Amino acid sequence: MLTPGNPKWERTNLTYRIRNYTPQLSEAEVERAIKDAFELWSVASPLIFTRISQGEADINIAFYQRDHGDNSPFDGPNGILAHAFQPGQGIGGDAHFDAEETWTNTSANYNLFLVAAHEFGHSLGLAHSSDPGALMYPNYAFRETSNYSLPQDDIDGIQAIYG
Ligand SMILES: O=C1CC=C(NS(=O)(=O)c2ccc(-c3ccccc3)cc2)CC1=O
Ligand SMILES: [Ca+2]
Ligand SMILES: [Ca+2]
Ligand SMILES: [Zn+2]
Ligand SMILES: [Zn+2]
Repeated sequence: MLTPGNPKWERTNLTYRIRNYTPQLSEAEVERAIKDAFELWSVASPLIFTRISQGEADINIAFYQRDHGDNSPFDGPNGILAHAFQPGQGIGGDAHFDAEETWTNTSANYNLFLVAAHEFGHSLGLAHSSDPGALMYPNYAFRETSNYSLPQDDIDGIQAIYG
C-alpha cells in the first residue's frame, strides 16, 4: 500500500470525545489543546472533527495510569507519554494519555497539544517518521505552538492517505 498495518477512515467527518481530564490543566485548557491538535490535521486534509460531550465517538480521548484495559500499560512519569490505535471500529482511533505526566501548554515538558497532535496522526493512519522535524518523529521534542502549521513531512503523510 504505502503503510500497511495502518488503514484509514472511510468517512471524512469523525467524532471525538474527551472522557476525562488531568489535574495538571484546566478543563478549558485540555479542550483547547485537543481541539487545536485535531485542527492541525484538518487544515491539511478533508477531515472534519466534531466534538461530542457524551456517548460513543469515533475517537475517544482519555487520561489513564499504568494498566488501563487495553494490554498496553503506561509506565509512570516520563517514558511513554501517550499512545493511539489505528483507524477502525471500537478502540480503533482512540488516544490515551499517561495521567502521571506533567501536562502543559507551555514549553515545559510534555506539551499536551503537541503530544495529542502526534497521537492523532496515529489515529488517522500514520506511522512514525524518520524526519526529526516531523510531528510523527518517535520521540518528544518541543516546537512552537503559535499557529496551525503542520510540519511539511506530516502534510505529505496525511495527504498520501486522504488527499
Ligand atoms: O504508540 C505510541 C506510543 C508511545 C509513543 N511515544 S510517546 O507517548 O512517549 C510520545 C513521543 C513523542 C510525542 C511528540 C513529540 C514531538 C511533538 C509532538 C509529540 C508525543 C508522545 C509513540 C507511539 O507511537
Ligand atoms: Ca509515562
Ligand atoms: Ca474508536
Ligand atoms: Zn491505552
Ligand atoms: Zn507515535
